[PDB]
Amino acid sequence: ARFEPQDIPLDIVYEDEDIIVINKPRDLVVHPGAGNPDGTVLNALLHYYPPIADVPRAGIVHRLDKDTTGLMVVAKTVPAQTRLVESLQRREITREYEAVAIGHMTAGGTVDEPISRHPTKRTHMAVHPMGKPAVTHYRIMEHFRVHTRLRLRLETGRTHQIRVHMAHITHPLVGDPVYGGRPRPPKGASEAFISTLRKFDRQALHATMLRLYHPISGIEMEWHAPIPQDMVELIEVMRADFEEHKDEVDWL
Repeated sequence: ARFEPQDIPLDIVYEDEDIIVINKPRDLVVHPGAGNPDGTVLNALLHYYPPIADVPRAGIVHRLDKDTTGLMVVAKTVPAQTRLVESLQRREITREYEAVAIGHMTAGGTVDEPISRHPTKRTHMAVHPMGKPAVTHYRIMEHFRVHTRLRLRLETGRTHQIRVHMAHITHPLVGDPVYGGRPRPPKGASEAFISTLRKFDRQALHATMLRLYHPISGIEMEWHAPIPQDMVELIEVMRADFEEHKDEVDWL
C-alpha cells in the first residue's frame, strides 16, 4: 500500500532475529512526511526486510533528524517493537551523542526545560514552561578557542531536543541551519579552519552510542558508531587551531 519499498542501502551495525541497529548517514529522513513522501529509512526497511511491514511503522521506534548521523534501533517483530516502545517510555534506553557547539563553554551540566513548537517560526521548536518536559545532560569533552566538543545523553527524546536546548543556553550547534547563525571563525584562524567551518552545513551532531536491554533476551547490549568524517575533519581543524594558539614554546 501507501509507502513503498525502495532500494536504499543501510549501514547495519548489528542485527539479530529481533532488532536491527543502523548507523544513519546525513540527508536521510527516517519516516515519510510533508516534503518527504519517500526515500526514507522506512522505505529502505521495507525493501531490506519485507516482513517488517507487519510491524507498526516498519519497526521504527525512535528517530534522528534528516541531517543528524548515527545509531538507531529498529524492531523486526511485533513483540520486539512493543517492548522497545515500553523501554523508551520508561527512559531505559541510553542514547549518547557527540556534538560541536559554538562558543567557549566552561562547564558541563543539565538543561531541564520543556519543549514545544515555536509559535511563529514553524520550522523551529522552542523552550517553553508549557511544553513537553525535556532533560538533556551534557559534558565538555574538549575545549576549542570559540567552539566546544560535547557528549550528551538524552533522558527524554523530544523533537530537536539537543539542538534547541543547546541554542537555549547560548551555544547552538555548529552548522545548524535552523538554530545556528553564520559561522564565526576565531581571530587568526587558518584558511583550512575558516573554510572547513564555512562549508560544514548540518548540525554538528552524531548519535554515537546506544545501549539497551535486548527486548527479548533481556541481555544488555551496547553499540558505537564512529564519528563521521565531516565531524572528524571539523574537530581536528579546531583542535589544531586551539593547540597552535596555546601559550607554549615551539621547541626546535
